[PDB]
Amino acid sequence: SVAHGLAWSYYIGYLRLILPELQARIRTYNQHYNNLLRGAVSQRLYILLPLDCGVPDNLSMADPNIRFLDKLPQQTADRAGIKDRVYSNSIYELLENGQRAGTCVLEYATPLQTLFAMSQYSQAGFSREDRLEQAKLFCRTLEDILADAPEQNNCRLIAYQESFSLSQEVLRHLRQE
Amino acid sequence: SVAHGLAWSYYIGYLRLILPELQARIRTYNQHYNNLLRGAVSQRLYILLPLDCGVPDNLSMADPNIRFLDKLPQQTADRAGIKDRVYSNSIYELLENGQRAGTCVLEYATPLQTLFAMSQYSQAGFSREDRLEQAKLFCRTLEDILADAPEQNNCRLIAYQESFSLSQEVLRHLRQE
Ligand SMILES: Nc1nc(=O)c2ncn([C@@H]3O[C@@H]4COP(=O)(O)O[C@H]5[C@@H](O)[C@H](n6cnc7c(N)ncnc76)O[C@@H]5COP(=O)(O)O[C@@H]3[C@@H]4O)c2[nH]1
Repeated sequence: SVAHGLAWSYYIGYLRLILPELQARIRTYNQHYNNLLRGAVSQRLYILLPLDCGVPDNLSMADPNIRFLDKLPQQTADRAGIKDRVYSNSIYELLENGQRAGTCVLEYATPLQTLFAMSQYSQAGFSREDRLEQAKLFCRTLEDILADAPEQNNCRLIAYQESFSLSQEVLRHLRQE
Repeated sequence: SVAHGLAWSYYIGYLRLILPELQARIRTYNQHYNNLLRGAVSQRLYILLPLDCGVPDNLSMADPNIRFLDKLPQQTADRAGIKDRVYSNSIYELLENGQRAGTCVLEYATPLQTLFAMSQYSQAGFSREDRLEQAKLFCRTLEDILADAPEQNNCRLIAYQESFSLSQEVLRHLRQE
């Protein structure tokens, strides 16, 4: 299925490559680049999974209580003929009552953008019903993979359907640690 | 199908983003960073499509007459919550009789790595026969998409099955311009 390929590619070409190196990048940030006076960046990669596949490129567009703070040091690797391909991730603060309530590495699962665009291009032969069905199946397959992935406590999938506060959704997952 | 999703994601999340900006990056390279005395980098993105999905990360491993030269200036974009996600491409020289016969931006289609890894992981339920069939279907769907893609003369798909000279394969496509 469409979702089966996208979930395996998200693992093979991304999570399995960056998750083993993420803990070290966060520590390096927390000790060398973070503000001396502010809270540490939390430890896991938080992955947003809107089942409606609405993926703005700016998180502050989805919720103004999610605001960009800084970048981790980037990770590079030679990949499929590209020397020093760059993997970069962004740190966000999460506001509650106008005060910072959390700091974490946060991003949307980019394959949901593919599902959305496929539902929009007639040549893809892919309906909005297909989109919802495959979005769900993508999340479930990714869950399946990560349950047995040796690359373990390194990320958190935040699946949701849409008075909805995305920042409150992330905070609920954050505060479970 | 698996290949249908991977081909649409390769277009939507990569080719359609970098191909409109590639001509300008090559010109900037040719005028500012290229050796003053050497040939210009050719104009299109050459994409290698081994149907056996064997995708080494170092092209010099597939053919010693393909050797890394330099990187284009990188392209950055805000993407799905990642500030300044980096798109980078690498320039290769192509040797014939130990002399340089061409200079071009060259890389493997990374989704073929996903197909290969899926054939190797039992949890993917994906056979080596599936791999060949979907590799072919991935290439054909990508061909279909690009035939009508407004983002036109900007890349060249090099599909091949494996006394085979990869550098000679690329040169044949290069010299058709
Ligand atoms: N958040 C995030 N940051 C990343 O760096 C990243 N890289 C991949 N992904 C997703 O992982 C999966 C596997 O990536 P793969 O490289 O095999 O396919 C990629 C790859 O073949 C190509 N591509 C995209 N960006 C680049 C890039 N910088 N360099 C080379 N190829 C790229 O186009 C495909 C789809 O890209 P994305 O649509 O962004 O989603 C991918 C995909 O779902 C990423 N997701």
